[PDB]
Amino acid sequence: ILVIRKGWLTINNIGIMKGGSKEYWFVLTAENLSWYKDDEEKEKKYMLSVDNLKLRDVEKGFMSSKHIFALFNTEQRNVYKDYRQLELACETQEEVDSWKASFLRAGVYPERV
Amino acid sequence: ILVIRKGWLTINNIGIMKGGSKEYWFVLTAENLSWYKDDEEKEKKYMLSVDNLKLRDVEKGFMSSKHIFALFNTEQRNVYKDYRQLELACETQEEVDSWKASFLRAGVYPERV
Amino acid sequence: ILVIRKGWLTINNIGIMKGGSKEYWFVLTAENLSWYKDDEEKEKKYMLSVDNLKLRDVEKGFMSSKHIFALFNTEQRNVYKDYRQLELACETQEEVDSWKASFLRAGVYPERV
Amino acid sequence: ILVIRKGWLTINNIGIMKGGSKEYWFVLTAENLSWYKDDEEKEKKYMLSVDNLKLRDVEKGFMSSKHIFALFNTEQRNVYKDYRQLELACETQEEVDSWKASFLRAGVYPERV
Amino acid sequence: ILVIRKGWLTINNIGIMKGGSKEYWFVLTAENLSWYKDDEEKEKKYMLSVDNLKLRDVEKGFMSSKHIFALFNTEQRNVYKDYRQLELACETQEEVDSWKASFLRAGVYPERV
Amino acid sequence: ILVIRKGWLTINNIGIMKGGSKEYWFVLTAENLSWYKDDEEKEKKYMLSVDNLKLRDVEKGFMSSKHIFALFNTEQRNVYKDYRQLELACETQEEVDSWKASFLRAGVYPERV
Amino acid sequence: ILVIRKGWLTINNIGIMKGGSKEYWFVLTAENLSWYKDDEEKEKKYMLSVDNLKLRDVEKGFMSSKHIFALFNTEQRNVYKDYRQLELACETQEEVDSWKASFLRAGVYPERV
Amino acid sequence: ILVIRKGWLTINNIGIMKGGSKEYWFVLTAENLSWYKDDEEKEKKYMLSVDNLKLRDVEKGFMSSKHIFALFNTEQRNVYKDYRQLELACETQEEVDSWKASFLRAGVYPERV
Amino acid sequence: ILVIRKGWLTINNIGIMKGGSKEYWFVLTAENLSWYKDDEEKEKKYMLSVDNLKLRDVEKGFMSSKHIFALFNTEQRNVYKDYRQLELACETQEEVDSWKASFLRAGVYPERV
Amino acid sequence: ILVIRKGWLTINNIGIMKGGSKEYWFVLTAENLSWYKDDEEKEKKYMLSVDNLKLRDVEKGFMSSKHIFALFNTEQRNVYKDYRQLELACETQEEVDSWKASFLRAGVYPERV
Amino acid sequence: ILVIRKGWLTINNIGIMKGGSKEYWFVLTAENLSWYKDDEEKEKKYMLSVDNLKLRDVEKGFMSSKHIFALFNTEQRNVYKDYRQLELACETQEEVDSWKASFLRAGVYPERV
Amino acid sequence: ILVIRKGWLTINNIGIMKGGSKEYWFVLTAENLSWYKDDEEKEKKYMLSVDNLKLRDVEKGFMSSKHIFALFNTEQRNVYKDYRQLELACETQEEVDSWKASFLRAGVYPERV
Amino acid sequence: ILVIRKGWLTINNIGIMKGGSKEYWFVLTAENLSWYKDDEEKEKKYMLSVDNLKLRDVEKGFMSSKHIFALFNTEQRNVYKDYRQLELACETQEEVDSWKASFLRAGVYPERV
Amino acid sequence: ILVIRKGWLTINNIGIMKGGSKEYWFVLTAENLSWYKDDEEKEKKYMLSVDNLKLRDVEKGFMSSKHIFALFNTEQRNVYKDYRQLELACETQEEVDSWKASFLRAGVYPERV
Amino acid sequence: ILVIRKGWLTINNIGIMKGGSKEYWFVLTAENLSWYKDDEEKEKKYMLSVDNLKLRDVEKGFMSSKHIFALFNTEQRNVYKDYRQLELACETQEEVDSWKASFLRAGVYPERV
Amino acid sequence: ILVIRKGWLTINNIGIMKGGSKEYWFVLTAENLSWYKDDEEKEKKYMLSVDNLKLRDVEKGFMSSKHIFALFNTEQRNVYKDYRQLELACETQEEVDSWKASFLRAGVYPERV
Repeated sequence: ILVIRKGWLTINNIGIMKGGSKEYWFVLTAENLSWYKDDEEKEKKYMLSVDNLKLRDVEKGFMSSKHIFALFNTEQRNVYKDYRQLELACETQEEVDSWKASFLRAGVYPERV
Repeated sequence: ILVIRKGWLTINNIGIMKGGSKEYWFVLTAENLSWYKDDEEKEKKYMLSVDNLKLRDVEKGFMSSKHIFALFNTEQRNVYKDYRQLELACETQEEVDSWKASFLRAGVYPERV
Repeated sequence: ILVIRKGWLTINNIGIMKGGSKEYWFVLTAENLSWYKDDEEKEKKYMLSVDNLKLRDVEKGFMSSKHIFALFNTEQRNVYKDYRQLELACETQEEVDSWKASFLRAGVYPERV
Repeated sequence: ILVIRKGWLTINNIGIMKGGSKEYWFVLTAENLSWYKDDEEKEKKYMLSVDNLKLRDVEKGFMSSKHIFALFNTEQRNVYKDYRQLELACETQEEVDSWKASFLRAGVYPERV
Repeated sequence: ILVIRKGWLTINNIGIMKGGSKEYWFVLTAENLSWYKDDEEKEKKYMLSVDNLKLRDVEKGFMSSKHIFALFNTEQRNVYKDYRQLELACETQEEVDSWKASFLRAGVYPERV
Repeated sequence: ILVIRKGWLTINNIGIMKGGSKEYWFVLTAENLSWYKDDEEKEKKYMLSVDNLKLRDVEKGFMSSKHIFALFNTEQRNVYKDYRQLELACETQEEVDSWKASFLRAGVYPERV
Repeated sequence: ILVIRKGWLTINNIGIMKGGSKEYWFVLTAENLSWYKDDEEKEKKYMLSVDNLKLRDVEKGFMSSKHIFALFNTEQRNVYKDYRQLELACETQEEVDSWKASFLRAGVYPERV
Repeated sequence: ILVIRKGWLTINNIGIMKGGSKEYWFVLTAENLSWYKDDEEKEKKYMLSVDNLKLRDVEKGFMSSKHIFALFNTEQRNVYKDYRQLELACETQEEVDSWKASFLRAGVYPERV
Repeated sequence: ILVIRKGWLTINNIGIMKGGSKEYWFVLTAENLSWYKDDEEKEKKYMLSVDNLKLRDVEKGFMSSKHIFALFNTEQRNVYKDYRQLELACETQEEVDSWKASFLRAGVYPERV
Repeated sequence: ILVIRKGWLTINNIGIMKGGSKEYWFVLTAENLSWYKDDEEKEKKYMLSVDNLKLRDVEKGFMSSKHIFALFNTEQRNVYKDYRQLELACETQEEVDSWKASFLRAGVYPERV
Repeated sequence: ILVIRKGWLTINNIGIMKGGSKEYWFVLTAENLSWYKDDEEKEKKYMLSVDNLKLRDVEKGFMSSKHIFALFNTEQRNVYKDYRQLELACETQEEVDSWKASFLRAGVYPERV
Repeated sequence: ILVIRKGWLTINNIGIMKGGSKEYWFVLTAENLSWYKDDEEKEKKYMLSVDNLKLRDVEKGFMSSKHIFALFNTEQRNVYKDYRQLELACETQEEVDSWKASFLRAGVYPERV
Repeated sequence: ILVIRKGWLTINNIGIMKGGSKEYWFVLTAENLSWYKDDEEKEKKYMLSVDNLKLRDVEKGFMSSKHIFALFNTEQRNVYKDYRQLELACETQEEVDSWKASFLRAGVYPERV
Repeated sequence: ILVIRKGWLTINNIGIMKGGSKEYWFVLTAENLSWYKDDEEKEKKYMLSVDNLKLRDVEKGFMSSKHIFALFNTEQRNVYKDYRQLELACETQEEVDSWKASFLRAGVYPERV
Repeated sequence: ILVIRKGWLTINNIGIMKGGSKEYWFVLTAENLSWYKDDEEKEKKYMLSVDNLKLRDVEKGFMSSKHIFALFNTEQRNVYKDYRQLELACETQEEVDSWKASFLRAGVYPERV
Repeated sequence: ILVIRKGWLTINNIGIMKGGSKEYWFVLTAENLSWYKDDEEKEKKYMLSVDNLKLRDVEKGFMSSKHIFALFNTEQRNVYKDYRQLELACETQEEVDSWKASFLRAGVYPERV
């Protein structure tokens, strides 16, 4: 497999008193987006397929620094587990645009309609 | 007693510098909703009666992941202690709908009017 | 690790030589689905890995009031023992619907009916 | 001095990376409102005079549980140090009304105009 | 554990053989209601468990300016000693009303008058 | 170099699961704004030039205590690294006005247009 | 403990027998106001407690461009040594105004002119 | 310390005597830009400090489909070895654009073309 | 909570109608003694509370090489189901002796033979 | 803060008009010595500060089997109320001796007999 | 039951990476020695009978401050669980002698032979 | 593989400012002794072969509670890595004897000579 | 009072699960030795008189770095509270000799006999 | 993770077509052995996994003063590239001996010569 | 400078309530032994000259795992600051011998006499 | 950071034009030696870096009872101002000797007399 990008991304919507909102190490390929506990890639948390994934800018509206985008399955109501979208937060819009650009190489395109 | 459901739920409106917003282990029966410190059910925090309880979706409006619903007493201004409603937060709307469905089995129905 | 839900379910496809469809106490986590004789959890009949499990709606089933669904391993014939699929029943449809939302959370998705 | 009330109250607007938003033990008399680190009243943080103090409900608007009121000096732009108002947070509106009522006994009345 | 409130209250129903109605210093927590001779807390007259206590409005009472309310154990004759109910008085109605909100917080609810 | 001002300021938009929103010790001169880990000025985090910097009040709108202003480069889309503006938070508006005034001495003027 | 501000100020009322008005390096905290010969802080001329200090606008002063203000102990004749009040000057009015906001923060309020 | 990004890039200006332009695996942090023979990171060809580096658009370059950009030390002739500038290429423009946003984050800004 | 020991033991007194004496996988904690069909722990035959259990040496037993000991509830007839005592066997005496030391640790003491 | 000891002691010098010498439940800390009617601690007769207290052996006392010792304030006439010294008795000498070691720990030293 | 003594004591020989060497709240009566997590006596850790208990000074030899004594069963090799003796540590020899004296009242006498 | 024993054991001689002296979950078979981070056996720290292993009681001499034994290779100076022996600590001698007994079943015998 | 010395010293024999072995800020004068929580001397822990104090080297024998000396009262068995000696630990013998020398100036001389 | 040692070693068996035996900068951890051109670590020639590596004394070697040893994979022909074994040399025997102790620590044991 | 060795070593005799016994990153050359906070060598704690240094095995006698050696100045009573020797602890004797060997290359020889 | 010692010392070589030898209050840390007019620390005469300082015994000095020593910068003419060396005096030799041990601790070593 060819790696399109590896980097840190905060998972914004899968956090509470269980697993608090954390930052994971993501590895994007043309076929999957996996995340690990750290860049040593010793503990893998999940491997999501890029099939039917689109990208959308989340409700960044709340006056906070975090810049959010979200991946979703156009052929399903839930992207993974019982989540509608996988929200991914970054520190800047530049970083978000940067990642958006990498996703195009994986076949993950901006919201269809 | 027959248990309708046991699971974790975050108490959203009973938290501050005293007891911080925590997640408790809830046990729902046809007659009560009790919560414990953990699933070992060794330390019981409270036992609330299902009498006159209705269910309502809380001000989820704040751009956050938490999905909230709330239980209330239709024959009283306060559900327990000095709280108007008992706010219960979940990670997804699916989880909230899931719990809403269990409550119907306890006689706790969506907001009357 | 975290328990997703505990609740009673009827196993609809237990052999004649074991009473037939009986109600058992289920415990679901992100890794396994275990069932006990009761909520005291002194006797665990089985613990099935959440791995490769998918979920399907069982064509009505017996001539009863039960609403059925079933678990099946996407990669093999039997799901556990010599069973093909584990048939679960609920006296109500919304009960089946709340459990379907919980399985999603453990990663057990529908389809492949 | 006669004590009108002693209890815990969260100081909402005097917190950051210095002193984080904390809960202090307040002692209200007819002439002052002092706060300590704890109910042992060993470490006194401040003693504010009730002279020219009025009371007002703070921007509780943010979808959170905290219920806030605030004290201010009608003959000055700053109540203490460089703060416009002293924001005091509680867990319920009942608790806030409860404290509002105690303040009337100290000569601290609801916002004049 | 956490102290809900400390403040003076008049015990309206103390026997002739103890001065009659005297003012005592109360300390309320989620577990007990204790009263001292004064705010130095050197002499505690009593500590009553918050268990099974409910609250009722006392039919005006004596021919005075006092506003009365009383505590009574829902499950027994006497509330403490040989008392039936503990009569508490305040020179103002709002004073009684602020204390009623504090008792709710300890779980002492009204009715059963 | 002549120091115009030294003091603590919270960096509001450069924080996440990496470096959490922190408070640093800032040293402003007529030519630069540097920040250190602490007032001992042993660990320097950065040195920003005052060239082409303007000042603007950030989206303080979110009902919180923090009062924010932000510095930006009028001849560039990014002030430093990949940040549009450097958000600096204070406890009061007085503190913000206080710092605004110091910036004028450095040639950092309120938003041009 | 926390340093509120460090910056140069001119002491306007230093005796003829000490050069006259000289600029010194000030360090303000919530407890003291100290002044050094320079920003290296090798020689501290004095450390004045923030206790009982108040602030007044000095009637223009000398026939210069300096904007003056002064510190005085509300409870005594001299503020330090044999001084009555400590006269501080700034070449600009806004400079005096930023420092006035910092003193407020240490609790040094105006009036008593 | 924190890894900003890992991804393949083509070094466009490698000498004839080393295969010519080859693709290498880059790792960027706030301090260095390192390149390996591949993503297993067993052989690091070089580690270049982010210090004094700036970024320029390379005048199209060869007669190919590659989009080029280059790194150069603002304070010296060679960027590494005897190179002047390190030419990096991407088959797409948006690929170059995502990497430019990542370099900004490490402090490598454009211009000086 | 803490697991004291996991190891195989033969239950010597299982009824003819269940194969007879079979080896099961035991898990001992300070609260319970559970036995599974094997070390994968998919099927728990039983979980017996450590409460009131004592330990006795079983008068040799069958005409075999097994060394037997048994658990019995000091306060009742049956130890579990309709059993009186749970007979455990080991092919060696030291094996029985190591297990006796582990039970002591869970509080199961000898005597009452 | 830390409780040094809790145990019954007989107050030997209680006035005729209070039953005479009665046994009370004592609680000693490094700051106070409190006595209750019993170990439930519902009624505290008194709380005496450990300040300036010293300890003396009481000249045998009454014609009984009690071993007496007493507490007295080194700086005043009465130790509490109108008492001079608080006489404490134990049926055994070693009982008095264990309590003397506990008082030392709270700083109440012997002598001044 | 009559309480001989309540106080804090460190359990010296039941600690490791499981439960670290802790200090518990002990309650000694003529028939048992129980210990709790704290002086609120809400969580009881154990209740040991005083039957056949003797007392002995442990290997205090190690140059440390802790002063140790130990209780043991003369009619058994183990006092509780799999422990030979229950080691109890104190801060001073005085404290140890103090507790030794209390034990005599419980029938726990110094080592027999 | 047949498991002889699973349980917790403290590794006494492989700890310092790197990995502090920890407790691991050990699994002993007839051919190996492996240890994991916990009883979930998800993270395996090491797998040691039982070949040429003998057992010896370590320098328990230091007046501490820990009871130590150690495994060693008779055909080598080092048992694993650069360690002479693998020291394993327990809470009691009973626990140590208990484990010694299990080791005999693995072919690990008491020190040869 | 004239201060002979101020510095940090570890109290070696007054520590356990209550107050752990801590380091305090000591102030020695010709008449007392006081210690505070820190060098700000805001929280005073104790003030010991130098009357009848001698100095002795404690059981430094235990192979540790700490160098210990101890103060004692020659006219008493206990120096303060229920402690025989006040053990003070230092990092080097030089530091201990250094402090010994300062004590001579306070009238605290090496062990008499 | 933890670095075991960093130091120069001569690779004795580098091909003629690479200068021959050259000295390289080694970094050993419990997982890999990496070598750089120098101690600045800008160019890593290789990173070899500690897996399956063993160590042997190389039969003197060349007619020089070098003391040689070599690393070889117990489970394969080549250790890295087309090498069979990695020959390492030191000008002194004790130098080889210190490195052998470090490899043991990473688990590289001798023999299989 | 040529580096003889870099690695971690615990400083055993410079630790207390100030800087606790820590592990530092040491860099040994033919002329100095420096230590840093970590292997990034960003924060240097000290640089000691190898002049007149000898090596000696410290009082390892205390039954602990740590293996200690110590460096000292033969022409002085103190090696650095007020320390007689610089104690360096390791996990094994092998590690200590390993480091001893490296020191010989620096001119640091075993204790002279 | 940590204060090594605070104590009075006489500066023996202060010029005639400043009273001559006066006693000042010294504060020594591992970085600086500061002296104040007194122990209130309101006026710091100077703060000298511990850098390059060494210590020498001053050839008796004046015809007095003072024991002198002096600080001098090994790398320059003056130690502070136009002084060459800072002469410090003590009325006793042991006083000088205790201070010499403290300076060592800050790294100020003797010799170069």
